[PDB]
Parts: sequence; structure tokens; C-alpha cells
Amino acid sequence: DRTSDYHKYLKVKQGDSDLFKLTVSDKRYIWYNPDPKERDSYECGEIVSETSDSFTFKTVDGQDRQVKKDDANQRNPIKFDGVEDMSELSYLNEPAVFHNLRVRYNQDLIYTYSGLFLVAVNPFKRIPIYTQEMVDIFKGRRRNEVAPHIFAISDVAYRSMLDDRQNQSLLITGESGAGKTENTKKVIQYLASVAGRNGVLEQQILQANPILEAFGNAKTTRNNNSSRFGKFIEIQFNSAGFISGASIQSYLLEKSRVVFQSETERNYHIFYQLLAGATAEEKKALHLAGPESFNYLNQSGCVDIKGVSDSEEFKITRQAMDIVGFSQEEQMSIFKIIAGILHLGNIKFEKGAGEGAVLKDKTALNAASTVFGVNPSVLEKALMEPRILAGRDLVAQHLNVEKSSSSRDALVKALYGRLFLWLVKKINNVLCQERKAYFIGVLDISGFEIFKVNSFEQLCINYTNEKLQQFFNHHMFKLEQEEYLKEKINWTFIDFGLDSQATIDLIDGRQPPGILALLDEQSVFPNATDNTLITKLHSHFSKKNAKYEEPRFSKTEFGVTHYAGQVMYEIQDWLEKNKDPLQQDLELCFKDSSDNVVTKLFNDPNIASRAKKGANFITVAAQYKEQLASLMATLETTNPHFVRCIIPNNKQLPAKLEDKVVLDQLRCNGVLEGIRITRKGFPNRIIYADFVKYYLLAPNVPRDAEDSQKATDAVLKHLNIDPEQYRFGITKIFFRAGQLARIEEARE
Ligand SMILES: Cc1ccc2[nH]c3c(O)cc(Br)c(Br)c3c2c1
Ligand SMILES: [Mg+2]
Repeated sequence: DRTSDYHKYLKVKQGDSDLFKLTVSDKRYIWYNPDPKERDSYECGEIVSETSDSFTFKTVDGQDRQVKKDDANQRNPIKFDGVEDMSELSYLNEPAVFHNLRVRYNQDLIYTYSGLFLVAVNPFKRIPIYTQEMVDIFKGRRRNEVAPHIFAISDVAYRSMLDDRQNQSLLITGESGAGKTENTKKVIQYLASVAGRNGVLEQQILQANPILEAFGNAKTTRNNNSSRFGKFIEIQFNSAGFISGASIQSYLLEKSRVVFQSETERNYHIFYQLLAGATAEEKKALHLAGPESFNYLNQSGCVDIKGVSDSEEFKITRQAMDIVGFSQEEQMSIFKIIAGILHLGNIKFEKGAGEGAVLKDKTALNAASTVFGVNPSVLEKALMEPRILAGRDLVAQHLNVEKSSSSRDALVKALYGRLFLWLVKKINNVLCQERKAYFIGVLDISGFEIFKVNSFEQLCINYTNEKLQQFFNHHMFKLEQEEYLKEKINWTFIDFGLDSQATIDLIDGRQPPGILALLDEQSVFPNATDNTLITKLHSHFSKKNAKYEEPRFSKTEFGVTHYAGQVMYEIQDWLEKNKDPLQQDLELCFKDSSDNVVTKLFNDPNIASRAKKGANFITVAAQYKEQLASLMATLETTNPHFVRCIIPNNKQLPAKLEDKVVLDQLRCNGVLEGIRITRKGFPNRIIYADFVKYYLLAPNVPRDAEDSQKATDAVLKHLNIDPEQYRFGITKIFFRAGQLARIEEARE
């Protein structure tokens, strides 16, 4: 009851007895805008009088305003305040849907169903609703039996996997720093505990994220634990139904945050966990120092995160590596690479004689060579005098300072990119015990974000977030109504106005050439510069596509109108970034290294060998588009389950819910639209034959029910369920929102 730990934090407090006096009021209020210049700051006014098609209400100041019934945003009766499934609301609109979230969010209730998907508002405070007792409660309990919780929808997916024998997937969407990553960990926590043993394999799967989070997450201005990479986690399942293995796919590692970090941002956690928290023997063994003494860590102006102990986190990272099985040496080799990368950044090239770079001080070069186990003179020549094939001859390129310091970074980014690729490979090798029968995918991705300087990585992220949103639209709006008409159910199509396939096409469109398609052309073009690229973009579709803007104010930028707003991307040096060039003498300098890992990085074809596209190597953009599209096809194979995560504010503060911010997310996520289709449509659908699965209250249910149509109708007829509430079609019976929930509860 109310004393339960679950009533305290998961269900709405029972209201005052004086509140009852108001909850029964016959009054009718309405949300309005005291300032029409701000269409997201509403206030509650009381409808005083109504004409045939108008309302008159008294503002909070007392002034009488007047509005048409068509444009009016009526307030639901306060009996709905706190309701769990928002499709049960009568007056359904942006103001009301947002108020129900203030109510719940103010009671530390962050989860709220709305239709078949789930909403999750980031609390930014540790809410004790993920303990073991919780997981035990939702084990078996139906979605309708329990309150909104990530465990609930994770169980619905699990039960839908067994009942229907179909693969599932939990698709979690949201803005940057909205709770995507945290909810995934909880989803993994639930599934593992529910379909585990009585375990090792289950313990191992849990310990994967701490590893990846150490090398994969970092501090952005939007989020102090930001996934700079995207991951799709399949939970393989046995024929019986228990977990048999797992597999992790990784995408878009922001591998240049290594060599550079924006002001107030931070490099990947793994580097700071080492310096602060490394053994005194490793410290001098790897020639380590303080964060402020390394050129790749002292530039951001920030080496410390609020309420985070890198020394303690360093413990956790290597605790997890032991559990999955990284050798005592394999771990030391990793730290060996990290130190080596830190030293590389401290190499200070200088114009010795003018013709090219000259490296006077070699203390940093050798400290990096010592760890990597490479001949420091081979590395020095491969960084500054690499060799190339001029025709068929062999020529050494006496690179200058700016061109030598870049090849340095090209190496650094290559190492870590491959290092990261190796970690996941070492993890999948121990988790892919077998190609299993069923599988549940979990999609944690780097989230839509807008920084002061937007670059290629941001485009590919937002392109992903955009592609993901349209997927939400296709299965909630387009495919849902096609099922109705596919069953001849007398449905009139509804255009909810949510479609971003235009912005997608602009980016990845092949014919006509999309943005990425031109970059590929310009990239291979030898004389292609940034001048030629940006001009080849404006001239192409400046005034030919409404999702594109050539700014009057910058010759190096272009705007794209995403589903979450317009992002002005900076084009500087995208050509090299899409080529991802790594000078070849560098690749040899390390292919002959004296370290196991470093050797496996540049000699294992799966990690070093970049695919080839006929004449030229495959580009980044071309590669990722193939990676993403491959993932999207895999998703279409499974029944999805959406979790729309929402960030309450842009300051990472708890109990500070900003109206303007939240509505922009709801407004563009289709949350409001997403309920209408659930409310005005028929969410639940089941084959007519599969419904008999026989309640011994005037029973006339033959298992082998010839003419299933009449067989099920008789049950519904006796059940005395409103026939309007359940229109049925050719092959399956369709139920309106919750109509089936009240039907299946009879058995229980
Ligand atoms: C793996 C990859 C591929 C292309 C990229 N383009 C970037 C950019 O323009 C800025 C930053 Br920071 C990064 Br990381 C990338 C990147 C990474
Ligand atoms: Mg994340």
C-alpha cells in the first residue's frame, strides 16, 4: 500500500481531502497565453461563458479574454492530473500533456506512458526506483498492472518476444543529455536479471558498458557523461528463452575529441582516469604526469568533472576489464597506448631550416616510442619524411610544421579509433557464445546536439537522430493506418504532418545528389579544397531545397533544418576528415611494434584494412551510411518499443522543469500526435483465432472454433463490451485504446 517503497516513489501521492472539494468542481478552465509573444508559457483561466463557437474566460489578472472553441486549449479536469497513460485524457493538447508532466515530475515521477510508447523526463537526481525489489515486482506483471517504468516496457518486449516468438527492440530517442544512456543500462539490468541464471554471462554483459563508457564517453557542454559514439546491443536468447549471448555494434566514435577539446569540454574519461589513479609503478613506467602537463588535456581549461572521482572511476574501469577477461598484459598494453597517445600530443614540431619541419626536442617523441615499442627514428621519419609513390618511383615528402603536426594527429586518431574497435571485438568474442534463436536490440546513440561550432561529427549524429525520428513516424503514423486499411476496417487516412524524409534526402540522397554524395565526389577530386566544396553545396541547392540555407553571414557554413531545429554546420577540413588519411610509413612503423595489442591493431585486417570502393578507398560518410542503413534494416525486422527521453532544461539541474524547453521536445518528437493515433485509432490487434486462448462464465468457446469470426463475436457479445469500442476487420480484431486491457483483465 502507500507504505510500500513502490507507492512512495512510483505512484502519485493520495491527495488532500480538501483537494477532493476541488476535484468534483463543475468548473471548466482553459490554458491561455498571458503573452502571445511566448506560445509556450501558459496560464490557467476559468471559462466564464460560452457562445455557440467561442469561450470567454477571466485571466489570472481578472481581465476577460475571448477565444474560439476551435483554437481553445481546454484544461482537463484535475482528476486526470497525474494520470499514467496520457491517452486517457479528454482534452488533449500541448499545454495539457505538458501539465501532466509537471504534476508527475514534481513527485519524482519521471515515467509516463502516452499511447504505446514511454516518456522519460531526466530527473538529474538519483531516484531509488532501480533496486532489486523493483525488478522482482515487474517480473511477469502486465504493463497495465504496474506503473510507468523502464522495466515495464522492457518486460512487455520480453513477453512479446516469447508469446509472439518475434524479435524485439527498444528504441530510445532524445536530445543530448536526456537519459538515453542511463535508461539503456537499466534495460540491460532488467533483462539480465529476468532471463539469467538462478550469473557469469549476465555479469559480463553488465560490465561491458563501464568499459565502453570509459573510452567512449566524455564531457560536452550539454552532458558530462556524453556518448560520443552510438551502440546497438543485441541480447541473444536461447530457444528455451534464457540469455545465450550478446553482441555490440559501435558507430561514429568522435575520435578527434582526442587531439582537441572545445573550451570547458573534456577529453575521453579514460585519459584522466589514468593520470589520476594510476599506480606509482605505472606512473613512472609510462612517463605519466598531471593532466595540465599534456597538450591533449590542458587546452580545454577543464580537467575535472563535478562530483566525479577519476581516481575511483579508474578502479571501476579495470574492475570491469577483469570480469570479461582482458589479460593482465592486455590491460597494461592499453594504458601503454593511452600514455603513448598523450606523449604524441606533446611533440612540438618547429621550422628548423624552412624547407620542412624539424624536431629539436625529442624527449616527448622517445617517451611515446618507448611505450609503443617502436624505433623512435623510424617514427620520426614517418611523421616528417614519409615516402610515397610518384608514378612508380619512391620519394620522401619533407613535410612542414602544419603538415607534420596533422599527420601526428592522423596517427593519434587512427590508434584510438582502432583501439576502440579492438575493445568491442574482444568483448563480442566472449559474449557471442552462439548464434541464438531470439534477440532484443537496445539502441543507445549519440543524441541530437547543437554546439557553437558544428562539424561533420554533428551532421552524422543529427542525420542519425533525424533518421531515427522518421522511423518513429513510419511505425506510429504511416504503417499503423496502412494496417487499418489493409484489413478493410473503414478508416480515413490521417496526415499528422510529421515527415522529415525531405531532410534525410538532402543529406543522404543519392540521385539527386545529397550532401554526403557531393562530399564523396569532391573528396576524390584532387584539386578539391574547402572553397570548392562549400561552393559546390550552395550553388547546388541554395534556393532549391527549403531544408537548406546559404547564410549571408558566412562563406564557410550551411544550414540544415532538422526535426529539432536548424543546425549551421562548419565545413572546414571535411575533405580530409571524410578521407580519414593515415600516412603509410606510419602504418609500417607500428606494424613492426614490440607490443601485442599495437601489433594486432595494425596487422589484423578487420581493424587496419579499410574497405576499398573500386578505384579508391571507401570514404567515412559512404561507410557510415552503409552502417546505419544496415542497422535500420535490422530494426525493421523487429517489433519496436519507443522510449522518448526528454531533458527538462539546458543547465543539467534537477527539479527545474522549463516549459519552453520541454515543449519544443514534445512538439517535435510527435508525442502529442503519437497519442491521437493511439486515441483515435485501434492500437491492439490480434488474429481472430488466437483470442479464444475459455473463461467458464456462460462458456461457449470451442478451441477448434470453425468460423472464428462468429466464435469470437459470441464471446464479445456475452462479454457485453461496447461494440463501438472494438471495430474488427478481416483477419484480426482491433480494439480501441485500453478496450482490450479491460477485457483481458477478466481472466486475472
Ligand atoms: C570517425 C570520424 C569520421 C569523420 C569525422 N569528422 C569529424 C569532425 O569534423 C570533427 C570531429 Br571532433 C570528429 Br571526431 C570528426 C569525425 C570522426
Ligand atoms: Mg549517451
